[PDB]
Amino acid sequence: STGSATTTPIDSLDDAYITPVQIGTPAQTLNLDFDTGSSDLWVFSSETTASEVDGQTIYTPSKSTTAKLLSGATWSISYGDGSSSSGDVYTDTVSVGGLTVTGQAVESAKKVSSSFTEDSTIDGLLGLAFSTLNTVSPTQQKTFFDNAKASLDSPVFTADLGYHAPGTYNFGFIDTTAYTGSITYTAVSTKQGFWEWTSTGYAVGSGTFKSTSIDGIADTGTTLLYLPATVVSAYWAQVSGAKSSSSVGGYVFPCSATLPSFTFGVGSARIVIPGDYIDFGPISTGSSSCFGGIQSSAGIGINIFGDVALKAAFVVFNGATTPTLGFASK
Ligand SMILES: NCc1ccc(C(F)(F)F)cc1
Ligand SMILES: NCc1ccc(C(F)(F)F)cc1
Repeated sequence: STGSATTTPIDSLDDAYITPVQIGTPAQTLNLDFDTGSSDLWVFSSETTASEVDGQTIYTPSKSTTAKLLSGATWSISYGDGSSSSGDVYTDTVSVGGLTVTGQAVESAKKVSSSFTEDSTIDGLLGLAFSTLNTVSPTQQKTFFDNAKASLDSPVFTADLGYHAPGTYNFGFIDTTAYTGSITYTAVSTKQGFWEWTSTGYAVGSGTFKSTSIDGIADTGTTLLYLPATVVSAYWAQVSGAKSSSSVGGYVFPCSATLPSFTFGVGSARIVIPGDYIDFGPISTGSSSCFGGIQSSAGIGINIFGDVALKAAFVVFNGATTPTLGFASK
């Protein structure tokens, strides 16, 4: 079987993408953030503290005839930006774009951090990293992808994120009309639970390509591109008036500047990120300083190929027994 769902940016800056997901019987439709950097499916629910809910659609297990409480199970997660949530665990039927999984662990949030409460358009997260990172205790739970793998025509899903436009998550098949040229596959390390791979280098604008190994993770759940300080410094040195601002927390640049493109290597192939993709707009309303989409990973400890990079490509997440990542131009 296969599934296909449209994913839509939540705002004009492509800060995140939401995808409708049907949970329960009868279906309750929630808009979830598909996150290849985590492995928990958690949702705002009728059990969430009422003061921590501001406009989200909530999952109500008591209205689902297929929901079962997973006796004694709890979950607690903390994200790399400081966000967190926790609660109890149900099992229920979950469908994405026509692809149905029965008995999926649905983690019901009793408490959410402030950053989720303020994001009225995100009803939860759907983790698509490896199941070793799932936080359910005492019995670890499988991701939606892991549960669907058996029945999929092919054990893959693909991410086709749009620039200021809707995109597509496909499960079980590779749409050969969605990209140009060939797909270049590269090896994945699963030792930390992430879709971790090694980029073969980079170039700034029309500059020379610098062959150098950059280990990082493919993370649809992270907005920006986080790279080593040496790389990020070489990029922003080409932007007149750009500087690192401690008060803002990263590189900013004059909103009137035009940004160079950024190229990253995948094996022998090259993925080009247009300079417009790196503009994340004024740091405050009316400001003439704009926030950069390429930032240093020094404070984070891991390099992150977030949405800024992934939306420049067609990305195949190949969950075969030897997993690989595929990149193609589009
Ligand atoms: N998108 C989920 C996520 C969040 C944070 C991290 C970090 F910061 F720990 F690398 C990885 C993945
Ligand atoms: N990387 C996971 C993640 C995704 C979204 C959010 C936000 F924006 F909703 F707070 C935080 C963390």
